[PDB]
Amino acid sequence: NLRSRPLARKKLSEMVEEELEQMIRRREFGEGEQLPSERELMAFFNVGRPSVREALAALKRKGLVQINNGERARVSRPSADTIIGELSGMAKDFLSHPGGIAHFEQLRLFFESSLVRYAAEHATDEQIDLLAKALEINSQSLDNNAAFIRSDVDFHRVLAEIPGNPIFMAIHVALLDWLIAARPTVTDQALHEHNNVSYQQHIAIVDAIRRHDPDEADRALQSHLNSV
Amino acid sequence: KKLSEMVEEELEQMIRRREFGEGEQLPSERELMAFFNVGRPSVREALAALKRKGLVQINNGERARVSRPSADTIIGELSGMAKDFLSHPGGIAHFEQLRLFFESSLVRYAAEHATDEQIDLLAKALEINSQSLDNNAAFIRSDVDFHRVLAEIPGNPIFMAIHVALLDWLIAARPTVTDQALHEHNNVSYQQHIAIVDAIRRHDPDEADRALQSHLNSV
DNA sequence: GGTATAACAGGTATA
DNA sequence: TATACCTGTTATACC
Repeated sequence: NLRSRPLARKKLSEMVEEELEQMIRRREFGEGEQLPSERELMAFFNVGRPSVREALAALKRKGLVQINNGERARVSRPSADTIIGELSGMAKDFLSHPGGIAHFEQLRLFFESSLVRYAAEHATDEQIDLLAKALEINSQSLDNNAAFIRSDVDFHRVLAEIPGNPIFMAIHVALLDWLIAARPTVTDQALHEHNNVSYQQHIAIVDAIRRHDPDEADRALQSHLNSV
Repeated sequence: KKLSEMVEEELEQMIRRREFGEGEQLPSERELMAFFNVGRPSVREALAALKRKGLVQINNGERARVSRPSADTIIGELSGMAKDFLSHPGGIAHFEQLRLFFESSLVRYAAEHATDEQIDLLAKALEINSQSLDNNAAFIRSDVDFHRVLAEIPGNPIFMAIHVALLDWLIAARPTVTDQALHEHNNVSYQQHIAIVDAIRRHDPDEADRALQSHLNSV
């Protein structure tokens, strides 16, 4: 450890991991694979090989580096996706106990209402083409299977991408994944009429956005979320 | 892929299914490894990940246990997230903007189902909120209590958790606080809350949203 | 004596 | 072709 300090009983792995943390915080490395390999650091610190592996693995969990296969660690910063990855541990309890299912629906409804209100209020002359091509590519009836579902979720994503906030897209993807993960026994009984109703509601929504009237858009969105 | 994450999620869902309660009820990890056809460092990495999460307790050579409280992981995630500040100077305001997208989803709900049982509660809350006198201690406590009783109107435990999380996040983020400017800030805040509760009584969510937007713009 | 923690080499998919 | 991930082995201090 370049300082002659064993620290065996007090877990010497903490010493090397905090030394690596300090060396990274000292702005002595770049943003990629500037850090050496495992054997180089092992020989430089006169320690074991599995210790450095555990250190890096713990560091990745803490959200500091990233490794894939046959490449050194790439130092980065913990973004919004890292927080969502570290979370979701208690999400199973919510779907386990009877409640919470309506709470997630209410949260999603509030989020979508807020974002559609912001989009209708800050409606520029360029984002109209995005929603136009979205409703155009989601207008034809060619595949009544899962293609319409992915088209609808892509339309929702491009609608949520209007503000331009990295945390917004992250939480949107997280909520959509947590919602589609709790859809058991999906059957194709009345999904075609559901697709037609969704198309009509999207047409009404874009018409209300063009006319600058969030009331009708909010009513159509509430009706769509109540019809499920 | 990586075996580690597989057995990690397996033991996570096992401890979530309430298969083992308090104490050292887990079997020997050697025969677990022999049955799962995994490696020794994988189990050590899984235990280290669980210790970093804050669910098990390993000191010397004893076995792991369960952890019912969840306050350690909260401050852990707080310290881990409150770091991305020097990268984006104004992007933090985006996070503040997120708070907007939350509060605008609250003042427009009082006119939905609140009839009289919540009106008395918010009135008796704002009574003490206005009776408060201290600028740094009483006014901040009154403001957070008003925000809590506002978030508790729909009756949702997730909303309260999100609100307190945003509160502690902004508290850890903002490093400098004022006293003279905060006085007029909370003054205008409760002056606008008066109009907010007036519009709530009159069943007009537009005026409440406008007052909230003006309060957020006043900073 | 059981416990975790320590060290080493060897075979193989992959960029 | 060079890389790291996974699997093989044994030695040692403490309760």
